[PDB]
Amino acid sequence: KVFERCELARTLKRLGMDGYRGISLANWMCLAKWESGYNTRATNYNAGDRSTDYGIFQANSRYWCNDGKTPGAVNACHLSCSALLQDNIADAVACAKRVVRDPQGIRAWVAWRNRCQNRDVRQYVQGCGV
Repeated sequence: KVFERCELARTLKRLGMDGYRGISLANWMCLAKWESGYNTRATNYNAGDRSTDYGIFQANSRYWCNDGKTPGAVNACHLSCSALLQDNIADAVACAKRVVRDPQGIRAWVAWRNRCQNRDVRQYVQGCGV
């Protein structure tokens, strides 16, 4: 499923992402936009290390979910990577919450540093009623 901007913003708020571990909703919106373009079925193969990024938040199969074909991988979210490809993003959200519980926080995603950090991210939630 490809979420519309405000539709996603309201969903994330309902799932308790606003201010989770100090991360504003606008930051989560900016992260999802640059990771998958709000596409829940987004998958990305990283030929260099044999891992694949799954879902709206592009969780890497080497650390977050299990796809069985990634060498020396862990499954910190304790989920099959298939779970991160559902139209329902509850699991993808629980896993993203898990990621930011580590010291790096929102920085765990390099895309966030490049496209969101130190920027005016208000535009992502403006007019959504969140």
